Amino acid sequence: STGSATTTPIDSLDDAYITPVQIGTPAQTLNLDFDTGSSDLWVFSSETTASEVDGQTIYTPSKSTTAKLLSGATWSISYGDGSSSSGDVYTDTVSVGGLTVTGQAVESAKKVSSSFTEDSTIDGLLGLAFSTLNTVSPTQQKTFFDNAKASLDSPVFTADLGYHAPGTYNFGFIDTTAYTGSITYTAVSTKQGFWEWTSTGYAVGSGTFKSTSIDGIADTGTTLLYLPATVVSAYWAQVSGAKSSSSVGGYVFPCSATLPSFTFGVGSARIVIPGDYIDFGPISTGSSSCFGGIQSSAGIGINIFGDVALKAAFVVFNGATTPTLGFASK
Repeated sequence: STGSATTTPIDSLDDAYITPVQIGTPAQTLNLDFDTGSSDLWVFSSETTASEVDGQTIYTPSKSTTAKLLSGATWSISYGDGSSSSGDVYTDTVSVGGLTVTGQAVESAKKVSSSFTEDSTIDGLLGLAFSTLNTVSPTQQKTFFDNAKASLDSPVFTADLGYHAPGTYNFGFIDTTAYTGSITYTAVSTKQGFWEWTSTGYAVGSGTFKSTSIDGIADTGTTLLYLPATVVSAYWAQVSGAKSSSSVGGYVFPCSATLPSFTFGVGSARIVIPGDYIDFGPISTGSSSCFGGIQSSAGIGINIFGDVALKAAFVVFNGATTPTLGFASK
């Protein structure tokens, strides 16, 4: 089998991407944030504290003839941005782009933190990291990809995120029309549960490439590119007036600037992030200070190849017995 679904930016800045997902019988369609940095499929639901729901579409398990309470199971997750959610668990039929998994764990939120409530466009998350990170207790549950894998024509999914435009998540096949050149594959460590790999270096604009190993994760659920402070300083030093602002929480730059590109290495190959992809707009409405799309990872503990980096590439998440990542230009 295969599936193919369009993923759409939630706003004009590409702050996140939403993909329609069918849950239950008859189908209830929710727009989920596909997140290769986590491993829980959780949704706003008829069980979510009413004051914490503000415009999201909810899953109502009592209206699904295929929903079954997973007795005794609870979940609770905290993300790197400080947001969180928790609740109980159903199994139900879940379809993405024509690919169907029966018995998928659908984690129903009883509580969500304010940032989820405040984002009316995101009805939940669909985790695509390794199932070892799944938070369901006392019986850990498998991701949608893990459940689908055996049925897929090839044990892969691909992320093709758009810049200020829709893109595609495919399951089970590699669309050879969706990228240019060849796909360069690189090793993955699953030891932390992430699609963790090592970039071979970087360049800023037209500058010379610096060969240096940068371990980090391919994370579709993180908006920005988080890299070591040395790398990030080298980038922003090329932008007149750019500075790290403790009050804002990162590098800012004059909105009047034209940003240089940023290149990262994948083996001997190179992925070029155009400068415009690094502009996240005014820090507050009407400000002429703009927020940078490349930020330091120093306070995180891991480097994160988030959407800013991934949307410059066609990315293969290869879930074969030994997983690997592939990157192609597009």
